Amino acid sequence: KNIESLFDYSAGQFEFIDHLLTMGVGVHFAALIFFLVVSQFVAPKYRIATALSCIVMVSAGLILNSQAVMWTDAYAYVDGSYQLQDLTFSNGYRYVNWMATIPCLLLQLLIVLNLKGKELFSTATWLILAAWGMIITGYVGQLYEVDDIAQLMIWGAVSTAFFVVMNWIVGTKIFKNRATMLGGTDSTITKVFWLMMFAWTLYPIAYLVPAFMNNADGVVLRQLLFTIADISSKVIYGLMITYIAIQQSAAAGYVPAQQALGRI
Ligand SMILES: *C\C=C(C)/C=C/C=C(C)/C=C/C1=C(C)CCCC1(C)C
Ligand SMILES: CCCCCCCC/C=C\CCCCCCCC(=O)O
Ligand SMILES: CCCCCCCC/C=C\CCCCCCCC(=O)O
Ligand SMILES: [Cl-]
Ligand SMILES: [Cl-]
Repeated sequence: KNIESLFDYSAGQFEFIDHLLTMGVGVHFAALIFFLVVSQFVAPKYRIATALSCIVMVSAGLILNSQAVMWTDAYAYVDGSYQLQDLTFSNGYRYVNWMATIPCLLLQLLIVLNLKGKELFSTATWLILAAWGMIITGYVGQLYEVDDIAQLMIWGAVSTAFFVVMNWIVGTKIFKNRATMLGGTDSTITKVFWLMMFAWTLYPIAYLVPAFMNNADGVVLRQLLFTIADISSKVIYGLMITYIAIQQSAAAGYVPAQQALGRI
């Protein structure tokens, strides 16, 4: 039901997707190690944000490594190409974790914005349903990525609508709460928001890849877009949310944050 299943692969195409995914694993688990070690410099009121990037990290990676292994399971080298065998490879599983990981990353953004209590809980609920809305219509969407390109695109459209709207909540909260942020980070947070615009927009582009390059090289460009967008949405975004928590913690008098910064 997916375009991955339609083609045999050259050894070059096949090895590259394997390395892409394996390199993702590497990055997401090496990153996991970092937020873990620097969590001790983050003040108690921001420490969940870093914590939540650990979880993002172990969620991508788990999925990624599983995709890696389903890739070599599904295909074998037959008559000079890599050909599909008894098992299948799908990206089905990548949408499912975005059900899981997006809240996390929206939540860690909200936490560094200094949202508290009912505005935290309420913002958090709308966004989580908003992004849930986006993922699930696109998830259904890609189900017809071979059979019925009409649905992918209408399902796409329904899902972008969800994207636009979630994007709007987010940025309202970012520029609404900009002034609350300590230690320079009101400038930083606006770079965060644009980074999100960039990375998030790469996934729907992977989404459309079938309608505009339905062939084995589009399969490869899809996984390329995913790695870029995952690295950008998950890890680097993580990196940047952490910088913001450390700096606010030290601006707010958390001495191990003042010592970690001053130590560099
Ligand atoms: C790992 C983190 C993130 C933020 C993944 C985000 C995924 C999207 C922004 C996907 C958006 C899509 C849309 C808008 C339309 C077609 C189907 C998608 C869900 C891929
Ligand atoms: C900021 C995100 C960076 C993500 C790193 C991704 C690594 C990709 C780097 C170089 C791509 C060029 C490699 C050539 C593709 C070979 C094509 C083929 O085998 O058919
Ligand atoms: C194992 C798969 C192939 C990759 C090999 C792993 C080599 C790791 C290279 C960097 C991974 C990205 C994590 C970036 C470091 C975070 C610490 C920091 O700079 O703040
Ligand atoms: Cl605190
Ligand atoms: Cl994820």
